[PDB]
Amino acid sequence: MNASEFRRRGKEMVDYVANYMEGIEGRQVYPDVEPGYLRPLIPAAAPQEPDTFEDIINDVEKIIMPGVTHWHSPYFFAYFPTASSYPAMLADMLCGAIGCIGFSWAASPACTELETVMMDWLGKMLELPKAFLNEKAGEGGGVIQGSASEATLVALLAARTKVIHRLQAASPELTQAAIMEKLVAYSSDQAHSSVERAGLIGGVKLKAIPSDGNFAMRASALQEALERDKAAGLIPFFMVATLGTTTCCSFDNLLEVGPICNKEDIWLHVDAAYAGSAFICPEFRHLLNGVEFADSFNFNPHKWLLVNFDCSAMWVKKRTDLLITDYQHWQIPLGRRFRSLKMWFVFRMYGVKGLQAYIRKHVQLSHEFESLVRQDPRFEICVEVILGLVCFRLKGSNKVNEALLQRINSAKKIHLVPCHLRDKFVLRFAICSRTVESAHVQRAWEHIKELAADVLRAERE
Amino acid sequence: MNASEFRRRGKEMVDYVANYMEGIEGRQVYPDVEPGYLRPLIPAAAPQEPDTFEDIINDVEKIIMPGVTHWHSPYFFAYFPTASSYPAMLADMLCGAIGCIGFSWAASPACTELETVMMDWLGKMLELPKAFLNEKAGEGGGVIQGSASEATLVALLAARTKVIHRLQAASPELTQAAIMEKLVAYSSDQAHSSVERAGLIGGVKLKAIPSDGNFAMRASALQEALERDKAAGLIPFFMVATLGTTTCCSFDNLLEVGPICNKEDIWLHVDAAYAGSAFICPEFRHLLNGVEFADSFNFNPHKWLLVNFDCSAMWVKKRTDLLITDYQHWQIPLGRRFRSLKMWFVFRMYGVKGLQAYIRKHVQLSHEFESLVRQDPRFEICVEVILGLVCFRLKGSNKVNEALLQRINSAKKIHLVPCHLRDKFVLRFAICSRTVESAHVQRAWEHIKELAADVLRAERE
Repeated sequence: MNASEFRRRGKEMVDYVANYMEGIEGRQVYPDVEPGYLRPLIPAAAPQEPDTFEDIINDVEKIIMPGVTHWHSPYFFAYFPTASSYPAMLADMLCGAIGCIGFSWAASPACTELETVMMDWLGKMLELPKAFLNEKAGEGGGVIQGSASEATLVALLAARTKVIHRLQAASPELTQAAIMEKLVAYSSDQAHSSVERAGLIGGVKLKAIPSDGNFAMRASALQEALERDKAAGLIPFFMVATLGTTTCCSFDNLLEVGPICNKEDIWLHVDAAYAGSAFICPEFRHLLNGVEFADSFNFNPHKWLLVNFDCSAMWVKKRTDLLITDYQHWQIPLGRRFRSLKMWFVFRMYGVKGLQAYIRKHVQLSHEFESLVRQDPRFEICVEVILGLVCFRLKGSNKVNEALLQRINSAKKIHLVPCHLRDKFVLRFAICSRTVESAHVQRAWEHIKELAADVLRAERE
Repeated sequence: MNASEFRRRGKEMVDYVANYMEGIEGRQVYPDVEPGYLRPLIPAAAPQEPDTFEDIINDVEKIIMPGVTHWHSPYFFAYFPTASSYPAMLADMLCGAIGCIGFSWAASPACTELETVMMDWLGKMLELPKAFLNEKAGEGGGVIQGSASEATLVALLAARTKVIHRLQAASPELTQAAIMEKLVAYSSDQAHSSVERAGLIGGVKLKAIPSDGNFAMRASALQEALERDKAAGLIPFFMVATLGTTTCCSFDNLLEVGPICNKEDIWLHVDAAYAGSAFICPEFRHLLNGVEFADSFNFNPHKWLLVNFDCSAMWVKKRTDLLITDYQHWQIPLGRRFRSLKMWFVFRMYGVKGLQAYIRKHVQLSHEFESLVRQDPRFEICVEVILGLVCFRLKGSNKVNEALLQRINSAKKIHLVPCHLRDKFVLRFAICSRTVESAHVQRAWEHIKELAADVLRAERE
């Protein structure tokens, strides 16, 4: 294809994308296909001659869309939001056009320089401690990572390298592997699976800190674990504290665990992948208090700040531990896209106030769902509602709640996922779509309430 | 922004992208900016009120473009090609629209199922051994990785887990760390830096195998290293054999090293990030002979098969070592985009024959540059020209060749990068742009020849 044909087909794709978004409420949010549906519908080999664009777009509607889970339908209330905004789509078109691979500054200066400035923009929007910002010859700085999972791995590997070098300086009689079998990392029992995967990749032990009644990491539980593991010969070196847990959107107490990690020389990484976007709002900034004690901080613009995946924002206090010219030792890959264009377009076309209004609308809708649940004494709220997540369940057995979830997700009118809080099976209601409104939340609750009546009926009859 | 405004701005962006591509030969390929140019030109904080799309696109032209290295200019002859095709751009627009995060099959079935079929399409285009393909209940299969660097790390981690489990089964008295200090991985002395980074992340030793006069790994050098390291107590467990080295596009001898790795129970990973795309052409498929001995194989569609970054294709013979429903234990992150749409659009809109013509044109242009160099006895060809890379230098000192490279890259009419072959400073000429023609290569050589006269003059005067 040459540029003249792209002028035609590109504008046709723009109209197709806009049509899909405008009619997305007519789509069944979760598909009815079963695993392996697609292979019989597609030829077994690539075509030798080109297919037409009309043939391909027809296939998108006829065989791809039936197997799509529509994350951006207003009736998608599963996991956490993923970002979809037209400013980011426009920047992504330019990103593929410039098409640079910014593994070095010389590979494309603007790709690296815009990223450094955008991470300062975002750090200032979150009122991060100045030690995390790159402006004005600070030793800290920020980088875009592909994902919060990758950011947690990068922080673990940096912590691993630092503790090995420290221990080998103290006792030069020590091999790297001899230190390896002693290292232990920590996280909450509510931590995302990315922490376990990072520990497995890094080759170190990982232990969960028991959370309190609010499912938060506290100083008392951390001190109890440290007392045990240090007496056993383990060397704590890395901690993932979570702000906005994937299970119930709980918050580890950084004001308590931060000072302890500093005193113990434990690298403190803060995982705020979802909740971090809300900290641009002054009424939620208190949830980030204690980040001044952290060695690294991370959240995902590509969940809930409208910067299409991939875009994970990671700050560190000392870049040496990982002017910014190179981004090589900051990430796991060497190559990277011009992803800072997406942040630049989104921040500029929405403004800080536009992003704040987006966050506040979602949190308002979350409290609207909470209000409806709190009006039905057959249900209970399991964790305090703070952001765009509500954890709820039918009072009674785990089975009756499992039955409710299966009934909901099988109806495929809305989509939810559950979690386990201790031994308790719990349903999650997450505000996700950019275009969700009060009417959608009210309809979803009516659906949930009707299926609960069926399921409660079936447990006595 | 709502969809109606995206209908306008999206088509405006289509025209901007098409205008940039059509006039790209009027751009200076490498920028004149210096590190840190951008911060003074951009405000220090994000705007509170939205900026206009007109203001942003004006800034793209005025402050972003001056700091862009134009990888898709026909005069970009540096590193290796990176992919830019309009079919991939169209699919990427749809990918951001569907906006699924396919960490599981249920997260969006089509995102996982199309990927499995496209990796079979591509595996069949390369005439890969059937053990690598997923179709027909085979134990092997393919996955898209973010980069060849990530693919090499994934293979190393899989090899690490397998050898630990094997050694602990043989001697249950062994800790993981006790095995760690003995493990050693191997690669050519021409290997990409991704191998060293993978060994550092994985916590294992890495040793380079000396290459022969053609800069290829051979059985004799590998057997000599194994004899030494096994006697020293090291346990070989992982090997990266390279087809199309980053330095000089040389090829490790898989027919020799493959059987050795199998006999030694060394996981054989084949890194063919650049050269792999040419193996869809029957006249180059012989360069892949011996891949039947490999445990994993990887190449980048996002270098030289027109699938815009990111798209790295990795096959394994046993998926257990990492029907396909989940792609979690295949990669380093958990989340992923609908990147298989790009392969589907490119393969269908070009056809196998269109992609073959693309490869063959680039290789023809490479031989055209080689022909010009071979007509000037002041120069020498350092390595056999096989694909889209030519390694050449002025006969004489390393200094005179360093001076030639500085003179070229400072003129900023074309862009080249060098390499070191043993103690020899060598210039690289890589065919990169989708739209490069014979006239561009002929102009570049005339430029190189003129600057060589200046530099040779300056070494005697």
